Amino acid sequence: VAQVATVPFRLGRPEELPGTLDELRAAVSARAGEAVRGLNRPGARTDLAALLAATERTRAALAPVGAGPVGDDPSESEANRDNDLAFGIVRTRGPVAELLVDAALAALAGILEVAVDRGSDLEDAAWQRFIGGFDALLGWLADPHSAPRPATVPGAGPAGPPVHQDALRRWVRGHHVFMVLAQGCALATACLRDSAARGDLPGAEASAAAAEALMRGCQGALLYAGDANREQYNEQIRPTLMPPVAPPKMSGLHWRDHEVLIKELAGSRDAWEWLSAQGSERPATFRAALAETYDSHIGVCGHFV
Ligand code: HEC
Repeated sequence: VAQVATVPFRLGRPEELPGTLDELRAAVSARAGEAVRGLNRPGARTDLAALLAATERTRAALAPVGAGPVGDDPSESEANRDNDLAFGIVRTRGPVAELLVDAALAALAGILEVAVDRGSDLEDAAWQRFIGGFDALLGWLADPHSAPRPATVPGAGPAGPPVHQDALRRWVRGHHVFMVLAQGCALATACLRDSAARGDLPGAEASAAAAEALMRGCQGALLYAGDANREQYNEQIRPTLMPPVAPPKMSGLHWRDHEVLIKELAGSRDAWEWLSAQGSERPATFRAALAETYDSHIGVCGHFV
């Protein structure tokens, strides 16, 4: 795993994520705002290489917040740990939402490193959706009471000649993006539920806008991982004399960030209907995004056809 992605990939415990807009703003908006400003600095968006350099410069300029590994976590099953280990994930002590900002910037850099060198085979609209998911996450975290504004995403060159195990690199780095987006969407959905419960219609609307933008980013990430997985299957046609090692795979049951996201989404049904009744257009477009993300599990998740 260390030969295919920068690890440890440090992430907080998703069970600790804030659950209200005011709590989220207090926890992360300062640091997210710094991240957004770094990624939108003069020259950062001229081309993909500039965005990569801006991402690494932004990461370096941020105050470190981690306090080392969580270590012994009574809430973490062995199967949770195995799921994390398979992708080089280390659950890290510290402010969970600030660690999410760090993880988002690191996952972005991981994606851009490969794309700057080897291009991408993704359709330009999928590339825009995928990378745009980072702008949605960080822009929303910078000001959770407002919908986030989309930004320019430089295009990726056409895919170059295959290098050994590049598909595995994209597979693993893509899953690092999954974990960031799952936490982000869990945050947005929790804030939607809380705002609706408290009758905060503007807060529900902003949270729903974030949830949909993050859901579209997740769909783009699933397309990116599906492209990597298909290439992986082709590299697997060769029989090997050494024991054949399967690519790492997420469990579903034992992937904590996804479990937290799904539980939030389940409890949000009434908030989505209430937004509809209050004149929002977000429920209908979120429903479309949700359907597309679900269908795009096919060819990525081992528990789908
Ligand atoms: C395989 C492990 C994956 C990975 C790589 C992703 N998810 Fe997804 N997901 C998975 C399963 C087994 C299910 C269905 C569980 C069941 O059958 O009961 C889902 C479903 C979802 C849904 C729908 C939830 C709902 O309808 O309430 C969503 C929204 C979802 N998953 C999100 C999601 C995202 C955003 C992912 C990448 C960032 C992602 N999943 C990956 C299993 C898997």
